[PDB]
Amino acid sequence: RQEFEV
Amino acid sequence: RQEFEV
Amino acid sequence: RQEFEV
Amino acid sequence: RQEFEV
Amino acid sequence: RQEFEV
Amino acid sequence: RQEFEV
Repeated sequence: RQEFEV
Repeated sequence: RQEFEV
Repeated sequence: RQEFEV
Repeated sequence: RQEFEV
Repeated sequence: RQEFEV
Repeated sequence: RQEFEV
């Protein structure tokens, strides 16, 4: 899965 | 912390 | 995973 | 401390 | 990992 | 102390 976070 | 996974 | 932090 | 991983 | 600090 | 690692 693709994921992004800060 | 920033992170990214494809 | 790619990650960045300060 | 700043860090980066690809 | 790449890192920098003062 | 300043430090750097690649």
